[PDB]
Amino acid sequence: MSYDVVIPAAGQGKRMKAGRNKLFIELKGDPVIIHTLRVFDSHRQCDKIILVINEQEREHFQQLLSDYPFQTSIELVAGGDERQHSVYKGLKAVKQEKIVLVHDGARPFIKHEQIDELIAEAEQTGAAILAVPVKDTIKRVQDLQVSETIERSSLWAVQTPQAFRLSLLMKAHAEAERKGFLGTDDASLVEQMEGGSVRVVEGSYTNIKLTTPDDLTSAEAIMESESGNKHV
Amino acid sequence: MSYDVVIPAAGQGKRMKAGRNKLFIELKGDPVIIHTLRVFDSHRQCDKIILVINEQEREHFQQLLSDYPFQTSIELVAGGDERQHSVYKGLKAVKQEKIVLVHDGARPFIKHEQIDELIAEAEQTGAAILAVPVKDTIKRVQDLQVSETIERSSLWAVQTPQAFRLSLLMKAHAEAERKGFLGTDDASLVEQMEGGSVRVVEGSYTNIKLTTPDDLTSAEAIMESESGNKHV
Repeated sequence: MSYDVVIPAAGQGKRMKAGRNKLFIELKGDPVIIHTLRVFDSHRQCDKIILVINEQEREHFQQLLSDYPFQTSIELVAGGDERQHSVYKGLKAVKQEKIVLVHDGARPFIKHEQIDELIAEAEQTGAAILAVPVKDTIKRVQDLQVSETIERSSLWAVQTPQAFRLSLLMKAHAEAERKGFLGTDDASLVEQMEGGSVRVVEGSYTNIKLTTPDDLTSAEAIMESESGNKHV
Repeated sequence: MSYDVVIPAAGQGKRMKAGRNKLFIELKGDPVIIHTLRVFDSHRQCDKIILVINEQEREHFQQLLSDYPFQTSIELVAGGDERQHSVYKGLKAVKQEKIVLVHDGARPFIKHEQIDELIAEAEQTGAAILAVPVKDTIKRVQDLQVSETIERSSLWAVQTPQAFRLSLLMKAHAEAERKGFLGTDDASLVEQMEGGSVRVVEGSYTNIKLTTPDDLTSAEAIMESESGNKHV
């Protein structure tokens, strides 16, 4: 069906002084967050965007959003420094049982076709995530000494959005909060529940999270190239 | 101090028809492999480059190497299709006990400083690899269903070069081959030996492996940017 999207500003790279959020860095003249918002704004099935921010940057986000036209409702919600608490505070803003997406503010390259595929999986089974196969060797390391190599065959690097039935994800967040469980992503909270199962939709290697100057460099090139002929 | 480097052509992108190897793709006008070779050619401590190729591409690599002048000995060794066995064939070409590096031909962005740190660690303790911390959530997946989230805190994504005392790496490759053990990197073969141990040198996120057209897009941007200013 249609969905609400919760976009945390938290957990999107290192914490910057108020007003110098990494989400405000311009990419081809527009802040990273504007790029990301546009994807959901232009998507027919997105009913509402819930942008969860630090209260000390409310004036900045308000000003920024007043400078661009949107055709989708955007709610600014004050959240914590922790991505997980912020996401849960956003979820609490969702007004009815529906499919909800949680999407990193610093992932502007998500495509509508991946969003539709996700939503279809989540309707069906309750929880779906975008991910890509791991290509590098992964090791666990303690004080720069290798402990083990993680068997690679079935490893996937997880992205966002992540799509869920609202009630299922609210429950996951409630239980994790009660237990003091911190997960790195939303799916991990659902995986900790008794019933919990999470489906995977394969995404694109260009759905990068922008947290460093080097990521911005790659981002500029992805945008420049998206215009054109695509090599396979 | 001084070293030989073994560069497998194998495992550096999907199989292409003879003569159309992914290593031959021009990046800013020069094949990817030429960029990689230049790093070692220009590094004072590199004694020899052992380039392990498919025999069906001998003529192309010969022609490539006639077209570019180098100030470092380069030996073409016919290897197999598998990276691990190819690397072992190259190691068998190293003439005496010394530090040896094994480096992906599709990783052109390695810097001399990082090579120097690797060598120093390998001289010290036997085995060292370049790696960077994992930033994404990593999950194991079966039939597109999540099985588990891999605990993230100590996970590193491994790159090359990987540096070793020759004797140690040869023993590791011999032991692995003797029992049919297949590892995804060289370090994994040392880790599989009784009492084998591997140290990590933290690298750079720009040391990407170029296997797809999207990778080439990123590579162009890294090259364009590395003449310039850089944010921390």
